Amino acid sequence: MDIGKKLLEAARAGHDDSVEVLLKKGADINAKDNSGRTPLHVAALNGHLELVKLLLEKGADINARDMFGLTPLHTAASNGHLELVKLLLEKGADINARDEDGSTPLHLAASNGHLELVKLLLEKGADINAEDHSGTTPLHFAAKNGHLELVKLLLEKGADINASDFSGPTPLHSAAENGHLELVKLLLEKGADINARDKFGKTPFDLAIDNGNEDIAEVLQKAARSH
Amino acid sequence: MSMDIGKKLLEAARAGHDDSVEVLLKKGADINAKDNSGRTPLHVAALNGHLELVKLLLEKGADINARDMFGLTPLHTAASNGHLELVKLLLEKGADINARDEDGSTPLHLAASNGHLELVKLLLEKGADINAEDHSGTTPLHFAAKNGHLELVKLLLEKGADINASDFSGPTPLHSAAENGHLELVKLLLEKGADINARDKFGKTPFDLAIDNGNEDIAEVLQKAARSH
Repeated sequence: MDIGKKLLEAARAGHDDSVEVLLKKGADINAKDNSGRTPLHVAALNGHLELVKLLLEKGADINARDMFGLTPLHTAASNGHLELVKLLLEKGADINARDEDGSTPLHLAASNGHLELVKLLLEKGADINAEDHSGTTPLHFAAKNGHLELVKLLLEKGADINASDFSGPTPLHSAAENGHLELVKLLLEKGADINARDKFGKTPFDLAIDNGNEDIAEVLQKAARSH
Repeated sequence: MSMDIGKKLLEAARAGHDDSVEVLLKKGADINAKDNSGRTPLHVAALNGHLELVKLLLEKGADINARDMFGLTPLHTAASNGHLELVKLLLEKGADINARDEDGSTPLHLAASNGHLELVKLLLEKGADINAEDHSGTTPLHFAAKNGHLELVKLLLEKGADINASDFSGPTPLHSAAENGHLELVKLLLEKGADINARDKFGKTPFDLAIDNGNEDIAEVLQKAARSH
């Protein structure tokens, strides 16, 4: 009889009484379903605050990751559960945790227009200009999804209004990528930007590595250290 | 038997047979006849570096700025193929030095891509835009660096090429707001100083995205912002 599965279902449907019973029967409090979600994840999802208090006190992992790298805090913030987010932060949740796509809880809360929840996150030290793996910030999602007041807040709190993620490759990118060593040295001496990011957010150094250009990568690495 | 004389003129010009070209022109072949790719005798002659044949074509009134199917001018193809004396002649007879083909490439783009140093020197001397962007936002320096032409890159940098040229960017919040028809958000972003000239990954402005999505009110607001300046 799979009691971990029963624990997960009870946690999701918010049956505190069944959760108590199953945990007493030795159910794994950090049992993971097929998507890697723990009882804490699914309880956080449906805003079951008291159940989350019980799970945390009984040893649930606050920073557990599902297969997408989402923490319970991600899910609570995404679904606009303010008090639940307060609780998670008080119990040691990582406010700048990033999922598989590089999204922070602030990203998700901004995307869904949860104004007060965003206020709380910023108060508790959320990075307002955090970029996901696509180089996009919470302000991008708030503007894209038409959350006007939320955009006002982000701008008031110092979000970059012209945040534009990455750029196209610079000449140093091209030279590094195509293994032109002497060209790379010339570009560096003439002041090319070693920190430039191409359309995937990559530096000339990353591209040198991707293409197996050991000598170029060393020269670029040396440049990085000098600064 | 049958043989179109314009096609004979094109074949002769491509193979560099000045004597056949002279005869065909006297017999009334169209000096600006185009092949199936839109190339004129001037194009195909510039391609194979037939200088005297290009001189004859020009003196007999060839269209120096004719365009092939790719929007390439004779100057484009002479520059790309590194025919320096031929490029001199074309420029002297009025070729547009900053002409752009279908992809937004200028003659300097193509000469730089192939590392034709003295040819690039000449183009710059005659006023080529060293920081010209093609439709991808790419500059001549990009192509020289990418294709590994060291001395060309040295020259371009000497002549003021932007060493950190990076074309376009990802979309700004103003882009997203305009693309998704959020008018009040657009108005707010503008008053708070959003950049109306910002270009997204395809080089488009927020105004372009507004038109693309049929958001007229937003496009009008962005237009008023642009005109304001």
